[PDB]
Amino acid sequence: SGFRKMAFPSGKVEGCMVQVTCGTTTLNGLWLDDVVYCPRHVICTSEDMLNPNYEDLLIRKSNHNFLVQAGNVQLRVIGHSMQNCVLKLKVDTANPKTPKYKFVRIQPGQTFSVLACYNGSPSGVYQCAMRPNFTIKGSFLNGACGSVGFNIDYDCVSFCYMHHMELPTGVHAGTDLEGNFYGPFVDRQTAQAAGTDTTITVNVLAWLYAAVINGDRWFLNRFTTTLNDFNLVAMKYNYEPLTQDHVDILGPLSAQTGIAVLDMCASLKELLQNGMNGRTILGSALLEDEFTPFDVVRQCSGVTFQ
Amino acid sequence: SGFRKMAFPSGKVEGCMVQVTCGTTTLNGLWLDDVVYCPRHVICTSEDMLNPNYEDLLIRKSNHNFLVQAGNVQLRVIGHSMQNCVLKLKVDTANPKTPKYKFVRIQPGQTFSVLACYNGSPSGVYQCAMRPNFTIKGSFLNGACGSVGFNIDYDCVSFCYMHHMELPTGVHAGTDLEGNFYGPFVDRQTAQAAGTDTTITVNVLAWLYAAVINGDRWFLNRFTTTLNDFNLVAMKYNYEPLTQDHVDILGPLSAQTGIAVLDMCASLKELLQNGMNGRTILGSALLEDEFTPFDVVRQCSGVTFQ
Ligand SMILES: *[C@](O)(C(=O)N1CCC1)[C@H](C[C@@H]1CCNC1=O)NC(=O)[C@@H]1[C@@H]2[C@H](CN1C(=O)[C@@H](NC(=O)C(F)(F)F)C(C)(C)C)C2(C)C
Ligand SMILES: *[C@](O)(C(=O)N1CCC1)[C@H](C[C@@H]1CCNC1=O)NC(=O)[C@@H]1[C@@H]2[C@H](CN1C(=O)[C@@H](NC(=O)C(F)(F)F)C(C)(C)C)C2(C)C
Ligand SMILES: [Cl-]
Repeated sequence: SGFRKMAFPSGKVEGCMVQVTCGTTTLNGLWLDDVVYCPRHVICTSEDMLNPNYEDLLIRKSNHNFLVQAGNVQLRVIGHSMQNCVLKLKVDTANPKTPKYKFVRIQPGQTFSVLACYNGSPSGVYQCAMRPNFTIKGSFLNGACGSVGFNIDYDCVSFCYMHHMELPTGVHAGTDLEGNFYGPFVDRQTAQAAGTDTTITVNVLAWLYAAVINGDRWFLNRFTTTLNDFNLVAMKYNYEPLTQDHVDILGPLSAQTGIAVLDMCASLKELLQNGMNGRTILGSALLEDEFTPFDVVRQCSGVTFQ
Repeated sequence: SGFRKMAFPSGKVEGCMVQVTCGTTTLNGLWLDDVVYCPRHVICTSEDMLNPNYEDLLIRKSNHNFLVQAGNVQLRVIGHSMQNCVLKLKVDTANPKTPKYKFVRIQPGQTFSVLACYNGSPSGVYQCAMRPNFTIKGSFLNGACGSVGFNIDYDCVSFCYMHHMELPTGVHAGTDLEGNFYGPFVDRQTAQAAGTDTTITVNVLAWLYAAVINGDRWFLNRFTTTLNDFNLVAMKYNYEPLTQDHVDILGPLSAQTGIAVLDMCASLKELLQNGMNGRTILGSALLEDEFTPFDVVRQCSGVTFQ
């Protein structure tokens, strides 16, 4: 029993983290086989960043201008290119600790673990969601750029995020490992704001199933609703629409608990309209929307990774 | 910016996790040099556990009765002994991935990362506090016994917890790595309950400093209090007393923000007496007491580990 915000074990990713220095700019890189991936603004000075011509700044750089260190070992850069907002430094050594891996672009609503790094060294690991507005609620100081987010499937590390920037309200924005930004953000120091966020409804229902599984059942009412009459109430409280796909994804938790998805929707509708009257669910006084149906199953069934 | 419940990178501990089977009981072990440490109730059947004579059950076991696997490799047990509630299995292979390490018994109030494991395989990592009542608010299913909690200091893994049991209310109890229980718990299936818990005051103040650092300042009032007049109010709300030691430990955060500890105590006193009137601090609608002053500094200054 118990329910915690739980990250993936970080060991497979720790073995891939390096320090990339270009002039006076240092940040983190990801060393997979004989390539180091980092944010392309490693090639900027802190004033270049107002409006940089990246293609131009890169022209002016030789392989030796990039200092890549993996612990006390310097790796020799023998090639360099730009793929969207990500630099690729071909190095002369294949990473012996390269795990089995994939590059994935995740969808809004999906979670991942962030391995926060400074100077190519891991600081800590936490779990995040890709928000409907394509931000994450991260913890990153100056130096964390190039930190990555990932999922583990048994032996396979699925890289989905590389950290680039911090937006007003202290939320974070970055790229997939092909260097395309999540959401409309650009890698330049200008006025950018997150769209208004929404609550990830399917995730709140998954968390309510987690509460039932752990014995926290006070909020279950005796009613049902139609999908249509749920999504009208949801809309008022800035909850994203629940789709039939979402209902199908909640199938396992619904079957395990014997509570129909539309019955749980009836309980969430009452919580949204009446609030929690000072009660908690799984220790929390606010509805949680950063656990996916898969995250709930993993934690409440003990799925492991090699 | 941002503030997250952040675990230590788990890679150093992942390399030490093994599966220990004795008959029909499987759980996790910690492989350091040529010793595997596990909970001693690996030697019980699920009915032995009502009231086991451990010294007796162990007499009856030969080295070959313990099946230790590290991935697809079987490790040969060549010796076995009991140290309090922990088994030590001497194996014929020193763990090549043994990190630099220590066994520490932590104090109530201190945090650590748990690497939750099933069948010697890591499931996930999360951060916990040793509660004043010597429980942790963990996430553990059947199979998680032998999972460990740890701190990393740069290169050194400080092992402080090994998981044994689950108490009423879904909280967790276990031992240091010398096999002595935290709190009054015994490794037998009987009626045991956690003492009433208290809130870790020094940790709530550290979290309030984290909020100020991140720009969440609405709760700062214009008043001060004496330590004595704070600890009287604290007592009503089941907060532990704040000591001068606690005040000294909050020194760095106080200096960084320019808010005297006794001024922050004045702000916490008002929050306890008036509640939060539906406002949040760092995204939270309840006061958080599972971040130490050190945890706040680490996260808000970017301390890393090799
Ligand atoms: C990242 O570059 C880094 O860690 N570095 C060490 C040297 C470079 C850094 C991470 C940021 C800093 C504070 N917290 C973080 O996570 N990213 C940037 O500084 C980022 C680079 C410039 C401007 N960046 C920003 O993050 C800025 N944001 C914005 O302009 C905006 F969000 F408002 F749009 C600032 C610094 C204002 C937060 C570029 C985007 C190329
Ligand atoms: C642990 O043994 C384990 O993971 N195993 C796989 C085979 C053994 C297990 C972990 C528990 C189970 C549910 N969640 C957990 O974290 N620990 C025990 O089962 C533990 C063993 C017996 C009885 N144990 C208990 O945890 C029980 N608790 C209590 O009796 C008490 F807390 F109320 F006191 C139960 C099973 C009721 C939760 C011993 C303490 C030796
Ligand atoms: Cl909360």
